[PDB]
Amino acid sequence: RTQTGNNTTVNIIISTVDYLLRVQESISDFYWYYSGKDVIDEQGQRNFSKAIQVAKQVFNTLTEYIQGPCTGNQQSLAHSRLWDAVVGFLHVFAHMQMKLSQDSSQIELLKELMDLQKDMVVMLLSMLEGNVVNGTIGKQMVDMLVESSNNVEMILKFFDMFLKLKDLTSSDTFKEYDPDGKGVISKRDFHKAMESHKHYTQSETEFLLSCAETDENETLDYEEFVKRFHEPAKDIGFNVA
Repeated sequence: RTQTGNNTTVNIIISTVDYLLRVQESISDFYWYYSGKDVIDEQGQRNFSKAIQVAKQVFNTLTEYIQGPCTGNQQSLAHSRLWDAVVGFLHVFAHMQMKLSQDSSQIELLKELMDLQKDMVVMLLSMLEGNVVNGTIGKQMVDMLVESSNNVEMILKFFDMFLKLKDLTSSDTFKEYDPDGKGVISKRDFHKAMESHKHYTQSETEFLLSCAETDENETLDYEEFVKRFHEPAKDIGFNVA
């Protein structure tokens, strides 16, 4: 951050947060290109991976910059343009989380995007390490959340829709639809169970039905459907809470 003895000092800690926003402004644009189109092609899926991998590293370097109480580095990212990239990734994490979930071809891309979010939220926790009551970092991070209050809402709804799925899956009202331990049961039976559960609204019901992949017999494994989505939710939503 500050080269003490040198004649000239270059802030690598702020030059690093400058590349993160330049990457973010190239990932949001590449998302906006693909938002209208229904399917993410192979060459547009190979470029999201190759950019999320870079972003996950820029977030790991940034969190290693600040892990351990380093009040010079923690008070330096709080007066930079980090909040403008953290707010911009939250807009991408709130839309491609819903768009990629519906499709079944883009599963690995969703997993990679669901790890970039984790490494960003573990970065956001290192900003509040050694936090104080009424602190500048907390005040500036609350302002970011207020600014992105809609994207965080539509992420928290997505997490809540999947964190309650495990209770329904483990409930006996589902075991009566699926008496044997086969682990697979029909979409019609899923829709009966979700309507009988009465905690999931109609809209959430067709959304979760659409996010379910069908075979020729319309029976998907509910032991992997609740593993592909609940585990990412159980992982990130804890750090968000």
